Amino acid sequence: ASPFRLASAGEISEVQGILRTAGLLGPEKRIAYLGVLDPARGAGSEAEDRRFRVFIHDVSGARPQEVTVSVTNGTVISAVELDTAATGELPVLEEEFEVVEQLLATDERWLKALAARNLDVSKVRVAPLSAGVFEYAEERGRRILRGLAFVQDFPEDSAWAHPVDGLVAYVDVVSKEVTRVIDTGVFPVPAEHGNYTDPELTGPLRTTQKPISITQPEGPSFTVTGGNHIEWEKWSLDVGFDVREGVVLHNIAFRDGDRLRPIINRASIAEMVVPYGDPSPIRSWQNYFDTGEYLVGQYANSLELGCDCLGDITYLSPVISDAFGNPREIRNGICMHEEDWGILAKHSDLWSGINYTRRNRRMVISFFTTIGNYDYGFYWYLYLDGTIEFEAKATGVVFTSAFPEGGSDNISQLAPGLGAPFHQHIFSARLDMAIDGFTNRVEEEDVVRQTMGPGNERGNAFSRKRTVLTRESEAVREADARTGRTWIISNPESKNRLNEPVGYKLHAHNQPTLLADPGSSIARRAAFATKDLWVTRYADDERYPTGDFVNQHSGGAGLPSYIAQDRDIDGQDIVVWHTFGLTHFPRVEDWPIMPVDTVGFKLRPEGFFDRSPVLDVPAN
Amino acid sequence: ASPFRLASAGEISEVQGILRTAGLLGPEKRIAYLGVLDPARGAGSEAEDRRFRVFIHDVSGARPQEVTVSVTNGTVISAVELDTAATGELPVLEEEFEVVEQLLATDERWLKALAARNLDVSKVRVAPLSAGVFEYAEERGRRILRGLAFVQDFPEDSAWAHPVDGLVAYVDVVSKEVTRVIDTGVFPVPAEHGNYTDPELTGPLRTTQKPISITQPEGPSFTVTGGNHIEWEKWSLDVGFDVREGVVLHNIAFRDGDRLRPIINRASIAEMVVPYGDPSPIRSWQNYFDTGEYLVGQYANSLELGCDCLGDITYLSPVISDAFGNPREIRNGICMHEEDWGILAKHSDLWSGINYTRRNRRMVISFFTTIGNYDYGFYWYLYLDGTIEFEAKATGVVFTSAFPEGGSDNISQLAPGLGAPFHQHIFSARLDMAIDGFTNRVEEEDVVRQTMGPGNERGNAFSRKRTVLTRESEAVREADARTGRTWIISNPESKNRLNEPVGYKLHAHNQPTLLADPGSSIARRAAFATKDLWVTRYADDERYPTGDFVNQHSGGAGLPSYIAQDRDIDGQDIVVWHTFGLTHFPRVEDWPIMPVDTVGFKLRPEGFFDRSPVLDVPAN
Ligand code: R9A
Ligand code: R9A
Ligand SMILES: [Cu+2]
Ligand SMILES: [Cu+2]
Ligand code: NA
Ligand code: NA
Repeated sequence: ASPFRLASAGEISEVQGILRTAGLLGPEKRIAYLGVLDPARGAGSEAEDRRFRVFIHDVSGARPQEVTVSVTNGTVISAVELDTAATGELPVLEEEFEVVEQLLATDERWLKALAARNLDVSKVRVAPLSAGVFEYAEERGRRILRGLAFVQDFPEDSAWAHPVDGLVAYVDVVSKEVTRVIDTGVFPVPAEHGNYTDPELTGPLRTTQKPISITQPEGPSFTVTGGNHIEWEKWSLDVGFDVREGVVLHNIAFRDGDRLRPIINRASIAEMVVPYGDPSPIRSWQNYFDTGEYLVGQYANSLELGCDCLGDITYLSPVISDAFGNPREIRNGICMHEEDWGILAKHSDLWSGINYTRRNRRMVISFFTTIGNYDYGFYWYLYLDGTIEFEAKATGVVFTSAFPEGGSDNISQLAPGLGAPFHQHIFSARLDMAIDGFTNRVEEEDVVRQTMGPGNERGNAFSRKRTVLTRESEAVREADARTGRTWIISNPESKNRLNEPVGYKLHAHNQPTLLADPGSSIARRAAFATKDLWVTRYADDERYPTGDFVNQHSGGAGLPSYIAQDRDIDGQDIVVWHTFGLTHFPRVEDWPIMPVDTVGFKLRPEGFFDRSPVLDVPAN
Repeated sequence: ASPFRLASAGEISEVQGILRTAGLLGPEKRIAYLGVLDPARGAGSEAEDRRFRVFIHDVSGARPQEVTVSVTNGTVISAVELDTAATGELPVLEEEFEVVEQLLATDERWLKALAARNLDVSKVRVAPLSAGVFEYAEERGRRILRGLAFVQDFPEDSAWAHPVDGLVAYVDVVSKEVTRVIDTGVFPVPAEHGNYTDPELTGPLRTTQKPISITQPEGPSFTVTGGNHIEWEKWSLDVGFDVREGVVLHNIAFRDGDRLRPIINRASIAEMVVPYGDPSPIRSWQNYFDTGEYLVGQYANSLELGCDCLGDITYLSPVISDAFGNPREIRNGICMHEEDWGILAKHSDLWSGINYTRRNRRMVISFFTTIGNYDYGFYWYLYLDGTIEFEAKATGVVFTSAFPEGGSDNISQLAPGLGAPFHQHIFSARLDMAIDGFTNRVEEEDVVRQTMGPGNERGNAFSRKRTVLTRESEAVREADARTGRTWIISNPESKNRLNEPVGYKLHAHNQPTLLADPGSSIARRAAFATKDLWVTRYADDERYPTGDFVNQHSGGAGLPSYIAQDRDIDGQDIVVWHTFGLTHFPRVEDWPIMPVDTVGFKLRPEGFFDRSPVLDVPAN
């Protein structure tokens, strides 16, 4: 009966039914996004109203609509026609992916370009890539994808080994017209294959790995009820799933004695962007908002046992809508398991004679998605000691180009003639905080060095300072690793036994933020990515740091517009938005398939508890 | 037959025998340090000469000696009398620990101080703490320990809950005299117990944790030969152990096809210091060089199976000397196991139809040591993909004080009246590099932002720059997290298939370095801790960043003196010294026993290999 339960197949077909009955889902309509809305604040008292939000595209060229449906009541709550030139195009549709290659294959300009390179059109794959917003005035209000070409020598060949540089095309996927074909000159198409299952390249497979077996003879220590409610080692939460954000955690709380204490109301990765740093006009427009433009949840992998997820795994199989409003299950799309995490606490005391050791564990909730060449794992971790962590695991195949004769300041060489343009992968975690409830505030904490002198005659003292962020105008913050900067979210009305406000401290990795010039299109479209930490006052319509419609949408929406309201955040219902990412200068070791690299953040209790919360963990 | 084999009990008793025969180890002599020396450069050609270095203390007050013995040849190579006022006192002896409490228990000043606080002397434990170098001229050339008092209410009580603030004593442990007793005034001795095995404090232990079983039905994938030579998944190394440094890795190399390629010649934690940031005269002298002053290897725990180390564990049991030169085994003092490390690489390709997933693993080599209240785990990790990592796990019981009425800028409150002074734990990793051999150099790599303009019209380009550190005077470097600063160690004479020098990139955590005023005693004694990265030219006598004798030793030795030589490091046999640490403002959650916190660093291949080194890893 939980209002935070996953969407069921039945609910999706019912949204379809309601939209049809209302005249909003005829044969020319396509669902570009569909997801359940979270309950309103204070809704617990009233009965359930399961509401769904839908973006409806029209293949005949009519204006799309944003629609909210009550599936409980069988009604349309609201429907509004969108002006996409103003507020943004709808997310890329799965069905549009094939269209770029298909249209290009009979375009005379494209064919001339392929013929100049002696490339068989039947062997040329075209990546359907988001277009962004640049200088092409004809694209405003049109659904455009840009195409970069890669040669596939045979059906099982990795096309990424054979980029066709110097060539890019722009296509209108609604009118089905090729708008531009740009050919800046021929580059050699790299010839070596990148087939990482071919014995010629791998050599003989290792026979040296002996089995590791991880089992739980009594089953897992967590329970799942109501489909998605998890209880594990004092933690309580609901695991949601949304086609845009992927796995979303709701109602993260910790049972401290007899009281269920909220910590985070909602945690998600609300955006991720991959800006490229190659100034070639073939790629200088490239910025993939995997979450906002493509919808990472839609491409979640079905995860195989003993392969993607090892141990005693409990799976969830979230349901999403296809383009027509029919439910589609992502079988085994979410993994849940607990795992050992080494030593938790240890002391061998000389005076008491007591030797004490306890083991740590973490609950893991994850999914893996594939967006073209990229594959990303999204992992949430809950630890015995109250720590909450996120980790992103980046792998897949690097996006390639030619490697220029004479080298490049913006591209690395992977193989003979084969380049990998420099890029970043930058995430935004949206943390709707509820430290002991909704009345929260954020302080920035810096280490403070002290001068040798009176009060500090030996020059050993050091301290720290905390600055409360009182209003949104003061809440756009940068990292300072040198001063050990962190941010504490506390509840000023909830004190621990030592009369101090309870809190959690956010520890960032302090990786570089968005590198692009601040006057670039990407600095405006991904403004969030220019600063490490933002704090807003909660509002129901402030969901994504880039706004609701990212595809081909200029600046104007998202975090910079939210904070202009300059609202009170000092003891209020607030949301922390943390930017973190990887800056990738690809190495030869990343080719032909990339070993995982990671980035993330964590939050640790900071006077939240009255003493260690793991004193009751048993030995051995 | 390996010259890198662990010291045997037989070798230690033979050093004892040689020293005795030579007249250097009579009844008043005590061994304060004993360890095997590494083979000289180019020694492989010649037959083994196992040499041991020994620091010999004299309990009658005679000058100590530094002695080198050839155990192979049964000879004393060299013996030199030390002037400790100049070059430093010998490491603290285990036998001196009890002496501080014992002497103080019949000192009238100490007894007066305890009586003023109504404390039974039989219940007062005294910590034997390193003294450092301050303003007390009488201490120069004398072996001093300082004592801080903690009340133990009964034999099994945790004394750390009951610090006796406002009181400190200084003791000469050779002449066995109390030099000073300082009483700045009474503070309340905190009364709450910190007994983390007492059911009153823990409450009922959890019954919710179900077993996790980790087994290897065919045994481990690594082999051990010659006692300490490890071969695992293309890696090759020797696991050494030294009473000062603890676990030391030698000859880390990777088998790439048919060639065994060196990476690191020697890896160790060559120092660790814990500076305290409380300006109270009771603690303002407190800086524990756990490695240099106490010898972390000497206090390595015997690690219990399924408790400290989980899985299919192979143990080593290193042998050290006691104070008289008799061998003592640390049973199960080193853990070795491999463990699963999630996904290694993954891609689901739309064009080829090939779905590919591979699992990662790491080899773990660790030990755990206890120094008073502190317990530290030292972990070395080798990954399938060529990554090398170190991690330190800090736990134990926090060092306590009174919490002042009216608060403190330098102490946090843990419990009523109970304080925890702010401090850091700072490590120095000494990495004697051998990237494809000994001809190495280091570059500092920064991300480079680019301005929108000609050549970069869209303002998206970014790049990087590398600066070769050519001489030691230019090789003292600081972190810059904002610019993504790393350091690459390469071999300029060994190129990969793309004609680029092979390399490894060091990724630091960029935590704060030493906070103390640069004119303090600790900034001089722990000068290494003020900068993130140092590079020296290799020399056999440059072992520790603080020199050979740290105890009561001023500046004058260590890294600052080594780099003054301004030697060539551009394509030479070099050593990287990386400073990294934790800055600890204790939280209520750290009490009464601290959950593990971590810090470390890693090195990843950077064009070392000609493509991914894990293409030959099998499925499932
Ligand atoms: C942003 N960037 C840089 C980017 C760069 C490049 C691309 C891009 O776009 C985003 C892509 C989203 C993630 C990536 C796409 C998201 C998933 C959508 C999906 C699918 C898609 C595309 C396919 C395909 C598929 N299949 Ru498949 N197959 C073949 C050829 C092309 N298939 C589909 C339709 C018709 C025929 C087939 C077919 C025929 C024989 C063998 C395999 N297939 N298929 C069918 C049945 C069972 C299993 C499969 C299967 C299994 C693995 C791979 C392909 N197919 C399943 C699901 C973005
Ligand atoms: C730098 N800082 C901040 C610092 C702060 C505070 C202290 C300090 O100093 C560094 C300490 C080094 C690590 C810390 C010290 C390094 C280890 C040296 C060791 C031992 C040491 C001190 C003991 C003791 C010991 N024992 Ru234990 N015992 C009792 C009382 C005090 N013992 C030793 C001698 C005589 C009698 C006993 C005895 C009697 C009954 C029960 C237990 N003991 N002992 C004996 C046999 C078997 C097992 C034990 C045993 C097991 C656990 C704890 C104690 N004993 C074993 C090893 C440094
Ligand atoms: Cu990347
Ligand atoms: Cu600490
Ligand atoms: Na909130
Ligand atoms: Na070297």
